[PDB]
Amino acid sequence: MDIDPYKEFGATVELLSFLPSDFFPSVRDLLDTAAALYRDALESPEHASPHHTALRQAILAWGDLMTLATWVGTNLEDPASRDLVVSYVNTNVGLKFRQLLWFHISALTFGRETVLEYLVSFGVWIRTPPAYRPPNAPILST
Amino acid sequence: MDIDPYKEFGATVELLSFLPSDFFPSVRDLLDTAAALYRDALESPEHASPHHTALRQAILAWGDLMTLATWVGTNLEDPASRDLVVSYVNTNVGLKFRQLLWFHISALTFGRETVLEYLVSFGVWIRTPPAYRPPNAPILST
Amino acid sequence: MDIDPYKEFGATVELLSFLPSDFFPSVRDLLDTAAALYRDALESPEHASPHHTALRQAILAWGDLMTLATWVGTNLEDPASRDLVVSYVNTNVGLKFRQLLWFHISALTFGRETVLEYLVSFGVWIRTPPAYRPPNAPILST
Amino acid sequence: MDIDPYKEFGATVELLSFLPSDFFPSVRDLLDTAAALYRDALESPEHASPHHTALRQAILAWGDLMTLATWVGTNLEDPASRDLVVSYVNTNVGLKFRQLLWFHISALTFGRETVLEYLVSFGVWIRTPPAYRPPNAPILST
Amino acid sequence: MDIDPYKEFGATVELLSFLPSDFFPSVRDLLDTAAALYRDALESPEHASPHHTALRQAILAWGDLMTLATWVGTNLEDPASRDLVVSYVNTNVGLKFRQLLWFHISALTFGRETVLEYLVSFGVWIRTPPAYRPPNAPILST
Amino acid sequence: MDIDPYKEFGATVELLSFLPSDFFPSVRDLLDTAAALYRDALESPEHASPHHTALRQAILAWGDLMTLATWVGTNLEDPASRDLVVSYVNTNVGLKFRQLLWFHISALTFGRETVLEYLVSFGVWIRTPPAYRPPNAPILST
Ligand SMILES: COC(=O)c1c(CN2CCN(C(=O)CCCNC(=O)c3ccc(C(=O)[O-])c(-c4c5ccc(=[N+](C)C)cc-5oc5cc(N(C)C)ccc45)c3)CC2)nc(-c2ccccn2)nc1-c1ccc(F)cc1Cl
Ligand SMILES: COC(=O)c1c(CN2CCN(C(=O)CCCNC(=O)c3ccc(C(=O)[O-])c(-c4c5ccc(=[N+](C)C)cc-5oc5cc(N(C)C)ccc45)c3)CC2)nc(-c2ccccn2)nc1-c1ccc(F)cc1Cl
Ligand SMILES: COC(=O)c1c(CN2CCN(C(=O)CCCNC(=O)c3ccc(C(=O)[O-])c(-c4c5ccc(=[N+](C)C)cc-5oc5cc(N(C)C)ccc45)c3)CC2)nc(-c2ccccn2)nc1-c1ccc(F)cc1Cl
Repeated sequence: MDIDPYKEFGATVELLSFLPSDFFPSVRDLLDTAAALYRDALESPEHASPHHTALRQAILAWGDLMTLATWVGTNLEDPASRDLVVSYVNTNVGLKFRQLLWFHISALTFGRETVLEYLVSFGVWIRTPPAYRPPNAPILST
Repeated sequence: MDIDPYKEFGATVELLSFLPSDFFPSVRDLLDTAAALYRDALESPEHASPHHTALRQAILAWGDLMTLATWVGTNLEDPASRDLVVSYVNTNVGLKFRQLLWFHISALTFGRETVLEYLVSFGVWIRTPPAYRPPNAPILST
Repeated sequence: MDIDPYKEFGATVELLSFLPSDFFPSVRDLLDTAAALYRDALESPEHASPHHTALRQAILAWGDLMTLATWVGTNLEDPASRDLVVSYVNTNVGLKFRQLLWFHISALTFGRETVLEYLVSFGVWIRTPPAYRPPNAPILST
Repeated sequence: MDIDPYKEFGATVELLSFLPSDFFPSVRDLLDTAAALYRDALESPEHASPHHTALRQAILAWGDLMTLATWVGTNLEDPASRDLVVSYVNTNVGLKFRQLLWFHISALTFGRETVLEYLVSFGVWIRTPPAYRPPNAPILST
Repeated sequence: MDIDPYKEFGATVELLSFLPSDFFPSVRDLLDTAAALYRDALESPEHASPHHTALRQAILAWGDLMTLATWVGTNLEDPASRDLVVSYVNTNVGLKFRQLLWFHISALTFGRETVLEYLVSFGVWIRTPPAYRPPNAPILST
Repeated sequence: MDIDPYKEFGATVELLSFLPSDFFPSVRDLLDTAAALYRDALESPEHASPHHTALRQAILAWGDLMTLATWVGTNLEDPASRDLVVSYVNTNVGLKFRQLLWFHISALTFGRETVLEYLVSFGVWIRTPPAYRPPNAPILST
């Protein structure tokens, strides 16, 4: 039934609510990072962590919708519909994969612990009111 | 990069091409089967096998396209060309998910070796000349 | 000298005569099956079994006749009598290759003993009087 | 897919490009050599090297096309077509088997090493320009 | 054949396309820089590390092109050192030598690990959102 | 700035100029012989030897000038320019590459000592008067 990817990873789906929209880099940058620094283990036919499994499984989904967005700009003679659909692709759909792809890439580099710790210390950051807040946003580190 | 769905789990996308599209059961069916069997592996925060860890994504990935069918269902003016898309969503873009679900369900329920041993077997049957050919079909045991 | 194709691999050309020509799947089919299964044994420069080492030759041997069909396809004036030849190429001269491919594919995929154990079995079925005779057909397991 | 016989033998198909057309003896001499000095292991139902496997598998192909050339001179009432076809049989088709049969026969007698070494030292021979070239062509030796 | 110059160096041509073109200093700076630190090593008769080997061949490969464009300045008017020759050499082909020279000059200075790390450790810093990142890029330490 | 391309290997430009001009085979032949002999080490992501490193960079250098030979074929319309310019890459500068390609290739297969001896021998052989020079040129040795 209703399942959260973060369940087995010590996280939650509501945990990403604290992260604003622009917190996540663009999807193009998302794939390119994994396509640059992780290409070995991804196409490697022998995974080592579950993140490698979900990641290469997740990249196919986004690569899947890309063909969808390509076809939509092929047979839909309603430019308003092709606008909203293609826009909605980069919208919450794309914003969903961003919330997912970013985690695993952040997961593989730092583990599944510091990414939690950062998201822990980030939400408390944005939790704090404006004036009494450390203006330098917390940096993802190790 | 060019990640492929089925490399570390034995079979590959070249292998599944034997099975015609008509063999794959409807996505409405599979979503209950391994789910009605598995209220735990699809919900426990402690993984057991990469299959359901890979299965969760298509689960999440399916509802997204379903959410797209939901979102598109009202927020588009012309349902005529729209349903042309929703047909494309269920038929084609769901066909790939129809295979991703069918693998891990049968695999997780019958061991990975059985599905590989069955994939080769059915392709043998499908390529045998139908002039005389056994009317048998998928066996699946433990 | 009078070399025979099937001496060291168990079965012999006298044995394969049980199988009528209609049983053998089309060469268009077999060329993908063991190839789609085997991107390595058909490409690795380090052999494993003599089958694919024997299989490569018919692969090369097939394209030659196919190259002959290609070369003949334009460099002959009358395609009427020409296609009489190209029919003879695919039908008869390809029939022998149709058997050479079918053996090693099934043999390399199911062990040499299974095909020998299956060859005798089918001949038993083919010679049983069809007045009452099992409607079964090639089994193939491990 | 596209496969080279020389892949598992430390050679390549492009390696034979250095060898001119007349480098290879006629096919009749090719079979007769194997039909004279190797008849024991060829019809022997227990091979000892992969060359014995590919060789007896290769001889059948050429023996196969011979029946083809025989039939072509039986029902094709176009003498130009029977000319070009039969000529093309002895052409690059036959020149292909010559490149193959010669290697294995040369392989079995000297191993799969000196035949490479010779073809290594032969191409460098023909690589050298005319005037500054050792006029005595390199001899296949042991 | 296809020989990426970074194969025996860890990095690949695709990892280096992960950085913007402006990331690489100008061509003349690298020549003067390398010629301002390794006159004692480049023109030395004996090489210590392979970077000296690749770098020496890298520079002379550049001097030929500059020598090339110079000679082209006396052939014709537009497509000779004016419209296409010096434009293509100085602009297009320069983009790949800028990284060849930069990598080795960067490498031997700080080893090969550090140059491999800095690419990734920088190439994502340019991808991180503006607000949630440090103000200045990282720096090659050791 | 003027770095010896050969100073690492004892020989200098005078020695390869010490031999005649057309003694060096055509550019494509070396790449043929280079690809045939050393298809594996040049693809290998491991530092085989100093010759391999320079040989890879040597080929990629030629790979670029051939690209400009291809670029001029398309984005250059003046036949007086496109033809004459190719005479610089294909004819004028190719000699400078054939010296490198012939040296590094030969040194690998034989050894840096023998190639230097072979330079002196064939360098003095050609200068000996024709009336009393030995019959054949000196031989490549081990
Ligand atoms: C996983 O890797 C990534 O790719 C990655 C990372 C991680 N990267 C790591 C590298 N990185 C660097 O910056 C380099 C390290 C050096 N930096 C430093 O040392 C550094 C950086 C900032 C500060 C900072 O301002 O306070 C300081 C700093 C201090 C640090 C520690 C400290 N004490 C003692 C404890 C005291 C400090 O006192 C200071 C005092 C200052 N005054 C003078 C006022 C000023 C500064 C400081 C140091 C940026 C983050 N994050 C994120 C991300 C994106 C959006 C939102 C949140 N997170 N996304 C990705 C990602 C992106 C795309 C993609 F596809 C995939 C991925 Cl996964
Ligand atoms: C595998 O077997 C085969 O069947 C076979 C062979 C091998 N055979 C072996 C037997 N064979 C002989 O000749 C007998 C051996 C005795 N010969 C010698 O001693 C001999 C032969 C030639 C020379 C030669 O001219 O330089 C020399 C010679 C020297 C030798 C070594 C030497 N030092 C110290 C290192 C110094 C030398 O200084 C000389 C100096 C000279 N001055 C006075 C100028 C003159 C000569 C020499 C010696 C010929 C080759 N080759 C080829 C082949 C065909 C085409 C193209 C290339 N290759 N095809 C086949 C095949 C065919 C069909 C078939 F269906 C299947 C097969 Cl496989
Ligand atoms: C050989 O490689 C290269 O040439 C190279 C490099 C290497 N880079 C170059 C730049 N570089 C530096 O800048 C030095 C570090 C700067 N350090 C700091 O700023 C720094 C960091 C921390 C502190 C700190 O303790 O608080 C301080 C510091 C102070 C800071 C501010 C200050 N107040 C208030 C005014 C007072 C300070 O008082 C101090 C006092 C101290 N005491 C008393 C002991 C000690 C420290 C400090 C400074 C060295 C490394 N990069 C790049 C490149 C390319 C693209 C993009 C980015 N980069 N390309 C190349 C390349 C180019 C072309 C070519 F052909 C080939 C190559 Cl390879």
